This record gives sequence, C-alpha cells and structure tokens, in this order.
Amino acid sequence: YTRVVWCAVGPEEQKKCQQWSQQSGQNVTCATASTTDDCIVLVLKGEADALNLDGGYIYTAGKCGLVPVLAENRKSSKHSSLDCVLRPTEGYLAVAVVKKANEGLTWNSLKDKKSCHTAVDRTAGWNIPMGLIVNQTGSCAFDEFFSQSCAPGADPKSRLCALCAGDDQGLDKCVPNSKEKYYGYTGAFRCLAEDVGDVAFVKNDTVWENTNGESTADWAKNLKREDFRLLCLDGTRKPVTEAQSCHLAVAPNHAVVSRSDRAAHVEQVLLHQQALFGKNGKNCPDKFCLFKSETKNLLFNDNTECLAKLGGRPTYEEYLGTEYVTAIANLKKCSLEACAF
Ligand SMILES: *[C@@H]1O[C@H](CO)[C@@H](O[C@@H]2O[C@H](CO)[C@@H](O)[C@H](O)[C@H]2NC(C)=O)[C@H](O)[C@H]1NC(C)=O
Ligand SMILES: *[C@@H]1O[C@H](CO)[C@@H](O[C@@H]2O[C@H](CO)[C@@H](O)[C@H](O)[C@H]2NC(C)=O)[C@H](O)[C@H]1NC(C)=O
Ligand SMILES: *[C@@H]1O[C@H](CO)[C@@H](O)[C@H](O)[C@H]1NC(C)=O
Ligand SMILES: NC(=O)c1cccnc1
Ligand SMILES: [Fe+3]
Ligand SMILES: [Zn+2]
Ligand SMILES: [Zn+2]
Repeated sequence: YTRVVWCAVGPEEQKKCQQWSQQSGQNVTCATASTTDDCIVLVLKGEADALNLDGGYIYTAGKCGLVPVLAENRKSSKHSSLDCVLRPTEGYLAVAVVKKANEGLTWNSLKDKKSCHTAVDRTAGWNIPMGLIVNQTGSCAFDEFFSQSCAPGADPKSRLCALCAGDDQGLDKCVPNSKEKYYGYTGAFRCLAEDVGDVAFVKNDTVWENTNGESTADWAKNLKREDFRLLCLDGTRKPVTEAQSCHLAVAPNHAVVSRSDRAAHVEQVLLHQQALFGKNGKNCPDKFCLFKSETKNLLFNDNTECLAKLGGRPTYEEYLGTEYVTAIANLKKCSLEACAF
C-alpha cells in the first residue's frame, strides 16, 4: 500500500514537505493544515497518514484512536553500541529560563510576570508549567497568573496572546504554527531573548542550540549561555549547565502517529525514507536531509538523530507514562474521556 501522506502544519512545513516529496519520487506526499488539531482531524478522516507530535498532542491524538509509531531520538553519551533505531529514548528536560540580569526572579515570584510558551497544549511550553501552577495556586484561573503572555493557540484577544507578533506583516497573531514569530521551542526562547517576556517555558536543548554561536539567526547571533538561568522548583536559580538537577520534569519524545490500521505501513516507509534522508542517509547532506531546517524544527526537531522503533508496541498511555497522563488529566479538568472532536 506503499504511499504515505504527511500532514504539514503551516506554510513553512508545507514547503519542507513538498521538497521531501520530490526527492522521494512521491513515495510521500503532502497535506497541509493551519493547526496541529486540524492535521489530527485529517488523519482521522483518512485524508492524511501521519505527522510527528509533541507529547501534549499525542494525548489529544490518542483519545481519538491514533497510535504512536516511531519516536524521535537525539543522542546520549552512555547508550553507545546500540543502534539509534533500536536504542531506547530518553525524553527531554522541560525547564524554565530567565535572563541572568533579571536578578531576583525565582519560581516563587512568577505571578504577574511576562511569559513565553511554545504553544497551548504542549508539554514543555504549557502542560508541565501550568500544571504546576494550577497545582500550586489551588486555582484553575491560569489565564490570570501572568500579566501578559504569548501562548500560541489561545484567544487572539486575551492577555495570553498579548506578547505574540504574528508574521512578517502582523497577520496571524498567536496562531499555533511557525507563521507566529514566537511559536514553538524556538519562538518562545526568542520571545525571552528579545526581552519580550521574563520567562520562557521550553526544553533544555533549546538554550544550548540558540546560544554561543550555534544558531546563526540574527536574533541569536550574540546570545551567550552565561546570560541565562534556569528556575528550579526549590526557589533557586541555576546556570543552564545544571539542568539535570533544575528542571520541571522530563518529557516523552515527540513521536510520529497515525491511525492503527495504517501504522505498519507508515512505519515501513519511514524507516526506508530515513535510511535515505536521515543523519547518515545515502542522500542526506548532498541532496536532502529530513532532520535539518536551519534552526526551525520543521516537521521534526533539528536535533533528531533518527526515528526509533518503540519496543513493547506501546499504547499512547504506555508511551506517555501514567505520570504524565495524570498531569494532563488534572490540568484538563480546569478547561471525563472522549475523542475531543
Ligand atoms: C499538581 O498537583 C496534583 C495534585 O497532587 C498532582 O497530582 C497527582 O499526581 C500524583 C503524582 O504523579 C499522582 O500519584 C496522583 O494520582 C495525582 N492526583 C490526582 C488527583 O490525579 C499533579 O501531578 C501535580 N502536577 C505536576 C506537574 O506534577
Ligand atoms: C540541554 O539542552 C542542550 C541542547 O539541546 C543539550 O546540549 C548538549 O548535550 C549533548 C549531550 O547531552 C552534546 O552532544 C552537545 O554538545 C550539547 N550541546 C551544546 C550546544 O553544548 C544538553 O544535553 C541538555 N542538557 C540537559 C541537562 O538536558
Ligand atoms: C519509492 O518507493 C519505492 C518502493 O519502495 C522504492 O523502490 C523507490 O526506490 C523509492 N524511490 C525514491 C526516489 O525514493
Ligand atoms: N511506552 C512504553 O511502554 C515503555 C516501556 C519501557 C520503557 N519506555 C517506554
Ligand atoms: Fe515538546
Ligand atoms: Zn526529574
Ligand atoms: Zn503495553
């Protein structure tokens, strides 16, 4: 049944997809939508086959019967012989970052400050930090905790979208796709780097990849690691070198999902496609690389080493872990079980 339709979210992923489609001789084609939720609906309709999702969206996707297929895998020193494709995944660290110069700003003096989020419903940018905040404050009124935010996905007219910028021209303010200047892990850290916000909720890989000459992008050009700090839950402030001990939680890797009746087929074309355009593919650097997009994390995060088999053909709760499934459940009570479409 060898022909896979990828769902791209927004015009930039649409363009990267169209490119990949060409280089594959149409073994993969593209469908496009404005939001991740819409791409999820397309897959359900059967109009698209798969897409890579942050854990927060896997949860939405799972209640509707979509299943995790292969997971993103970057690389950790001690997990060495084992192949990337068979190596277990580690999950990433969700952290809260602040400007060093913002002396005296801790996890406990966050109320009324200005925040930068990857996008509503996402693990590091939303579910983990707001989960703790509802928790800590005993209030479901998370829309009144920060004076202002850029939380792609919220009501364009609420304070939660006040700090968002939209595209080149001011259009699409607060859309949960890359047209929004402060969308995703990158847009969010940018929102803080330009001091639009006091804190950004991203993952720890983001600070390292957009500081000390790693980014090339004009806004990240002069960023230095020592000018940032991580906020720990114990009210303390640490250098970004100490994330192992100052994170809010460890998140499950983004993963490709698809309808169960389509999973095997999706899995097979991907392992092949990967063999050709992944980290060491026949054709990567020279013609095309699935995992690169010059600091934008288009379709896939730019630090993905390979997509890996899951082992224990896990359901989505098994993939997310009970720990995280319950964090999302408790937070979702504020805004009991069904495909939400
Ligand atoms: C926010 O507070 C809630 C309430 O204690 C935390 O909740 C529960 O999480 C623990 C540990 O994972 C579970 O054993 C309980 O079953 C959960 N309680 C309920 C009523 O569901 C919640 O996880 C905290 N937020 C974070 C980010 O950890
Ligand atoms: C925090 O995020 C950064 C960037 O994504 C990670 O940085 C690298 O660590 C890997 C191995 O862990 C090395 O191969 C790279 O050299 C590091 N990057 C840079 C630019 O120095 C880092 O692993 C993460 N740290 C934690 C605690 O999660
Ligand atoms: C497309 O898929 C077919 C079927 O597996 C494969 O034989 C062929 O090499 C692929 N072509 C390209 C250009 O990827
Ligand atoms: N998703 C799972 O079932 C699982 C099992 C063991 C380790 N990691 C993930
Ligand atoms: Fe994420
Ligand atoms: Zn931990
Ligand atoms: Zn299982």
